[PDB]
Amino acid sequence: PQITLWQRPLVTIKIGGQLKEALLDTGADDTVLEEMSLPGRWKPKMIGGIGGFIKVRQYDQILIEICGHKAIGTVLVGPTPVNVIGRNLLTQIGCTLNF
Amino acid sequence: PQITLWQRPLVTIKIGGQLKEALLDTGADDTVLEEMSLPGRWKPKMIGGIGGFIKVRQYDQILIEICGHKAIGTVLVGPTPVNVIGRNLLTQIGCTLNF
Ligand SMILES: Nc1ccc(S(=O)(=O)N(Cc2ccccc2)[C@H]2CNC[C@@H]2N(Cc2ccccc2)S(=O)(=O)c2ccc(N)cc2)cc1
Ligand SMILES: [Cl-]
Repeated sequence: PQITLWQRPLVTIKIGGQLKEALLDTGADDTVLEEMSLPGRWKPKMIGGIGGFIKVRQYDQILIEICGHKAIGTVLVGPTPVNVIGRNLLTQIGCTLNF
Repeated sequence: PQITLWQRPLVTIKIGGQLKEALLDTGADDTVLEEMSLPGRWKPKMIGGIGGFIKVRQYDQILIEICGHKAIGTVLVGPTPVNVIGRNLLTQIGCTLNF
């Protein structure tokens, strides 16, 4: 698909058996989602932007489906105001910026 | 161009006759640049980042070149972690996401 930026590029994802909406975000180094349970080990991390930093839990090697694409990656889980798909997983689906 | 996401999509921009590095950010609705001088009057704007909402200065109809492409639009100025080119100007340069 070619996705326009007239509007936020929102997509549906499946993770931990759950369907969530998330923003395809080239400015995000990492994928970050609102509070949820994920299997496996995790470690704490801090991520920041305008407004400051939040604490998240870093889960590695998590399977996600994004637009029919199956991908594997790191997911940060915490009190974020917006679910985003970051570069770590956009690369895995072959996503590029084009102009 | 076609820009992959293994590394941050940083490009060169020109504004006020100066070259700066900025991040192409499909998660940012709006372009926000580091503190700088711009002509004209500005208006208040609130923008929401991961740590919360902050006040920034809004300048409209500003000339800005992004990776060689000419744009004229709204440029926000404030304590952003990095210069980000948001959807308002990525649309102007004809940028899309593709996979
Ligand atoms: N590692 C890492 C660091 C930060 C984040 S993020 O701040 O949540 N995040 C997602 C987001 C926030 C708010 C609204 C919509 C999307 C970043 C990335 N896309 C926009 C946002 N930001 C730009 C950024 C932040 C840190 C490093 C490099 C760039 S931001 O400063 O919150 C921001 C928000 C809105 C606008 N107009 C401009 C900027 C995610 C992963
Ligand atoms: Cl590639």
